[PDB]
Amino acid sequence: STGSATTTPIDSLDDAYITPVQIGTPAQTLNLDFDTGSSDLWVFSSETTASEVDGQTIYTPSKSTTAKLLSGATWSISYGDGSSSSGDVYTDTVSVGGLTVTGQAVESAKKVSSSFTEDSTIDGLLGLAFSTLNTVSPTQQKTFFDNAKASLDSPVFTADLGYHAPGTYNFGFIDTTAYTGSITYTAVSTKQGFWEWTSTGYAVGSGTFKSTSIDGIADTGTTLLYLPATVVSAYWAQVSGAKSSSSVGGYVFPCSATLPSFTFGVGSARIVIPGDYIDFGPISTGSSSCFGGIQSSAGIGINIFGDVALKAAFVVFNGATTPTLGFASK
Ligand SMILES: Cc1nn(C)c(C)c1CC(=O)Nc1ccccn1
Repeated sequence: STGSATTTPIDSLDDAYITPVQIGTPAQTLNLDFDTGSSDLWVFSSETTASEVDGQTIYTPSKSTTAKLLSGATWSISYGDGSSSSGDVYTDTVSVGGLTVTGQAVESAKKVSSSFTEDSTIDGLLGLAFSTLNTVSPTQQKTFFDNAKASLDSPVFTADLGYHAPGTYNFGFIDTTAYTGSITYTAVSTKQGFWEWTSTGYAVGSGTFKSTSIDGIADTGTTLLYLPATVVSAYWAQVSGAKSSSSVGGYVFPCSATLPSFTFGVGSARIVIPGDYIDFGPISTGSSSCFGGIQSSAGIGINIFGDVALKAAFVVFNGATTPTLGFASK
C-alpha cells in the first residue's frame, strides 16, 4: 500500500504545517502537525478542557463506531519549547492520504498548554519519530508509520515541505518526479529515538564550505534551524546589523536586509537554503526588526534541522531494518 497527502503551512511564515487525517468511522477529519521529532499521535477531543479549546476541530470518540478505550492507558508529553499536553487513549482507524491503519493509538487530550490553545489551526500532532519515544503508559504505543510499515510497498515516508506553499507527505514510495538530481543517503542513529544524523558541514552565502561534523535531528515539527553557536555566529556576521537579542530570544536582523543563503552538507552533497527561507518577519507587528530562521542550539542540547532546512530538500525517512535518511535538492 501507499498514501499521499498534501501538507499546508498554517500561516504566512511557515510556522508549521498541517496535513488532513481521517480518524474513526464515519471519518472525522482533523488537521495534524506531522512531527518527525516526536512519537505520539494526539488530538484535541470532546474530552479536552473546554476553556483550552479555541477554534480547533475535535475528535469525538463516542461518535466513532470503531473507537475503543484503551483501558488504563494515559499519556503526557512536553516539548522543548515548553508546550505540553496529556490525556487518555483510544484505538481507532486512522487514514492518511488513502493509507489506512486499524487499531492506531489515538491519544485524546484532556489538557493542552496555552500555545496549543492559541493555535486554532492545529488539531493535534502525528508523531513520526521512533516508537521508543511514545509516552503512553503503562503500555507504550506504536506510531502511525510503525503500524503501517509492514503493509507499505517500501518501508519509507518522504517529506516535501513547501516554502510559502503546500507540499506533500508520501508513505510507502519515493516520487522520482519530486526532486532534482540524486538522493544522497546518510546514516541514522536511533539511540535517542530521533532521526539523528551527521551533516558534513556548511557554507554561508557564496563562501567556502567548512567541513565539520554536525550531529542533529531531522525534525518536521520544529520551525527553525538550530545549530551550534559558532556556525550561527558565522552566518549572522554576514548580515549587517544582525545581533543576538536576549530580550527577543535569539538573532534578529534589520528587515531591510537581504539575507545570504545557507548550505548544509549531506555526505558529499549540498543542500542550499535560500536567504528568503531564513526570514521570519517582524518581531512584533510594525517593527523593523526581523526574527532570524537560523538560531543557536546552545540552550537545547541537540542540533535541530527543522522546517527551515527540510523545506529546502526532498527528504526520505527510510525505516528499513537499519534506518537511513536521504536528501535531494528540488
Ligand atoms: C527541543 C526544542 N527546544 N526549543 C527551545 C525548541 C523551540 C525546540 C523544538 C520544539 O520544541 N519543537 C516542537 C514543539 C512543539 C511540538 C513539536 N515540536
